[PDB]
Amino acid sequence: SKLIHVPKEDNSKEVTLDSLLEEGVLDKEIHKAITRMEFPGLTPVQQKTIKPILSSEDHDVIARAKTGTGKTFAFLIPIFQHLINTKFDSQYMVKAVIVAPTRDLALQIEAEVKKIHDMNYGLKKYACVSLVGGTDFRAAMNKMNKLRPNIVIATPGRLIDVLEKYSNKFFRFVDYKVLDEADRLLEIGFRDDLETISGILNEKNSKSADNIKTLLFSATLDDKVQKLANNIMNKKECLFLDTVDKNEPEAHERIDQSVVISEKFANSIFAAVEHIKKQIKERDSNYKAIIFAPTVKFTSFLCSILKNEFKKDLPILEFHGKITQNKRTSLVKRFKKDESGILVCTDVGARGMDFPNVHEVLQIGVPSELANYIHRIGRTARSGKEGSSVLFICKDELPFVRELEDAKNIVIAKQEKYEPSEEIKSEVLEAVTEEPEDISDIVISLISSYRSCIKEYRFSERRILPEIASTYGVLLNDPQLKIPVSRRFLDKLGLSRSPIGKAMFEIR
RNA sequence: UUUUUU
Ligand SMILES: Nc1ncnc2c1ncn2[C@@H]1O[C@H](COP(=O)(O)OP(=O)(O)NP(=O)(O)O)[C@@H](O)[C@H]1O
Ligand SMILES: [Mg+2]
Repeated sequence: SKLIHVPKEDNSKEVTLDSLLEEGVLDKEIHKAITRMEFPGLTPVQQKTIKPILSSEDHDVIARAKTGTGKTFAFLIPIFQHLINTKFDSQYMVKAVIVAPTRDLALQIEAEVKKIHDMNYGLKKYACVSLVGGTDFRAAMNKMNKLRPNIVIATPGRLIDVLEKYSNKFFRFVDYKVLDEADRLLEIGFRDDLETISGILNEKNSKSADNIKTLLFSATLDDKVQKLANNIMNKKECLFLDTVDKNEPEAHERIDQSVVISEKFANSIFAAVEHIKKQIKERDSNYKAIIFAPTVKFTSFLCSILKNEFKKDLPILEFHGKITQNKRTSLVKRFKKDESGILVCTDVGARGMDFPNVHEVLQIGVPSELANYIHRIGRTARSGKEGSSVLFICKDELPFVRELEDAKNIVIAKQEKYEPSEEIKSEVLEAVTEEPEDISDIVISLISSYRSCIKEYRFSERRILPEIASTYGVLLNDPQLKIPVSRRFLDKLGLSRSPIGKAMFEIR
């Protein structure tokens, strides 16, 4: 194929809903829906993508725009227009398939489609069904059958599951497929799923294998992502529509970034607590924050510490892949509505989730991938609002911060050191009710986590892994102590002849 | 180890 760049222009003539209506691009019914939301105007990415997506040209579209700047409606608006344009054809059939990397993000995109319905009841005829894991499969299919949706929103696993059994019934007339958070959906462990999805939709399509037009959206995207998307893009040319300069960092400039550097990984726990205590005092409990952690087990632990310190001041919500899907959904609903509170999560909540008026994003440790730094802090400072972020790390994670500068051109101006008082250590540790076995599970999860990103973030394995393991002794308040392990376990990790493993583990 | 059908 061939890539057509369309970079960020200086004084490009503003595009509005009114202008698009008069031009023939938008029908009155979708113009009225969006107009009724009382937005000041269309965001830059919306201004840039709406007509090119709807255009009669035979192209795929790639779009980059910063966090919180309205990518969702950037694709929903033209999708609706396409359904109106073709209202008399295959009306009981799926014409647009939107795919997301998490269930909660798919369900949020569905809720945004519902907001379009709620603003113009005349658009309800273009029905929508979400197909995501952790929901009753049969009930969703009853919904497919009852509503005969034109729009499907899905996570990959559940979509493949459905496609293998019912692609002929609902999916032989798909015109558009959208990968939101496209870069994530083309990493290893999603790429093969997307290629299966793409191959099934293409083989089943009633006009041809190259009918489907593909749209990719992310805050983090380059030309290299078009290469990764090669087996799933049908068209002869690809528009790259960019609202961010070539060199400009992908992080949203309105975010006030800082990093707090400790000598030990565990000390980031105490720094975080002192930070939150201070923000609750200074803001008189009017504090809405999200705090990210590396693993499910440490997220749970972190939540217990924060409930013991702060449950009296603020609700504390625990959000990760092992929370049941019903509770994930209810807590997302609550946290979107609430004025204050602390959401404690893994990267399940790093991308896409739109929680209005979060004041701060806090990170304890590193994200699951470089890019997810940009997405994490992007949970704040959304839709014109302000926001700040704090990264709590230890000295041995500093090469992560240098990689942000080298790879993504992100330079964090505010940087300071931290050392915990014995008073804060005692306060936090004495209310830890986890058993030694539990602390071991927790720290072990962090070792596996850090080990998997050593190369990506240029860590010194010899320094970072022993530091992470020594968390165990910090938390049991004896820092001579090593994690008690068996020989057959240490052989499984491949460290039985390593000095690095000798410094982390005791063979009890 | 983060997500992602069952
Ligand atoms: N034209 C607009 N004017 C003002 N607000 C808008 C507009 N379009 C969308 N929004 C709001 O902006 C918020 C963020 O939109 P969203 O589509 O989630 O951003 P995004 O670019 O997908 N962010 P991310 O997924 O984190 O990269 C939502 O609460 C929308 O209601
Ligand atoms: Mg988004």
